[PDB]
Amino acid sequence: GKELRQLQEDRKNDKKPPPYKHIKVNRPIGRVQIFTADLSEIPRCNCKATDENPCGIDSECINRMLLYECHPTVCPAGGRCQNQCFSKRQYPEVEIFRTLQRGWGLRTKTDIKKGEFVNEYVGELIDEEECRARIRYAQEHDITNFYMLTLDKDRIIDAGPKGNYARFMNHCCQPNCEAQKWSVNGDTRVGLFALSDIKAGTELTFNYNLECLGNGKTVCKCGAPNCSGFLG
Ligand SMILES: C[S@@+](CC[C@H](N)C(=O)[O-])C[C@H]1O[C@@H](n2cnc3c(N)ncnc32)[C@H](O)[C@@H]1O
Ligand SMILES: [Zn+2]
Ligand SMILES: [Zn+2]
Ligand SMILES: [Zn+2]
Repeated sequence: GKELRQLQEDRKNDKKPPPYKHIKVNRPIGRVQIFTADLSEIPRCNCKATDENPCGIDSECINRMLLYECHPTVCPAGGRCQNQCFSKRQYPEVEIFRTLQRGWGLRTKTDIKKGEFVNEYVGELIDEEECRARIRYAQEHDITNFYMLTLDKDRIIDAGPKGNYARFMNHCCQPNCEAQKWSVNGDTRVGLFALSDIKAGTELTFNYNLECLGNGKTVCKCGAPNCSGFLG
């Protein structure tokens, strides 16, 4: 391939990735609503303050089991609650690096335990009409990098213009992280969680599950033995 010879030159030249606005929390756009519930619609888990790790990765916690974050004024474990990861934004340390075939990627600077919260997939929250427009734009300009992930009907996260490090995590068919929809303070959020123990220096990947909007035709370069050929 003469395509490859090109990408070898490229990997040496581009020193920084294209710029984006680094945000902490989803930012709705146009008509897009964000929902809330009364505290009464937030479940109280089975954990106790006296437990060893109340609401932790390895506890019996029904909230964590059913992908509900605890509310700190509702959880019986109180401030000892280890199930407030989205709200608190404590992420493992990570850094951007340049791959050969998959643009910029993300690698951890620390060890990560199986089940650990790694990041939230954060961006602009846009509708289908704004999503179609941005994908049309990118097609007309030979752009193949998409950052769009559906939260629910007519609410799409675009980590492209605005987002956090999660936007640099490539698809793999043999991934070490997984995307999950959690209920947080009465609305949905997308979290990334380690499938296994990950060593410092390793790239962080997830199965896009064909949810990366615009990548429907894209050939997978993950290089795994069981590669599907596609971003799913
Ligand atoms: C959320 S971005 C990930 C970061 C991106 N690599 C960058 O340089 O900003 C997703 C895009 O990365 C590329 N990509 C990610 N995983 C890939 C894979 N396994 N094979 C091919 N391209 C991939 C595609 O262009 C896709 O639209
Ligand atoms: Zn609990
Ligand atoms: Zn709790
Ligand atoms: Zn693959």
